[PDB]
Amino acid sequence: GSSGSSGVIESETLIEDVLRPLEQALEDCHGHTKKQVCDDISRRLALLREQWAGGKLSIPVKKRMALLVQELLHHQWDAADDIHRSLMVDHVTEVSQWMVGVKRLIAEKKSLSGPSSG
Repeated sequence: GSSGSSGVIESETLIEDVLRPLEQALEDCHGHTKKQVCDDISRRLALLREQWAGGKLSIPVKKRMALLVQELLHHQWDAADDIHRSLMVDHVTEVSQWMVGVKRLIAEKKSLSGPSSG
């Protein structure tokens, strides 16, 4: 068998910690990607933050995000999508309403690096 059974209820990660990067990317795109495409993403960000700060996001929905972020930082886009996928599995709706934006960001940020498309 396996029987997962895992829980964690502690203070960790910060909105400005998951946004710092997510935001650092935008600016990058802002000066690369179309103003429309970038505008779209940004718009999504505003939500992410709102939903994040607001508290509409789950604790395990943040700890998971940071992951994708941490990766995007190391350029581990492959990972970003990975974690992003895991989130799209359960917390698909949660991430939704903005996720779409990130989904794009990743690709974008990735492209910037050099390679594009998985």
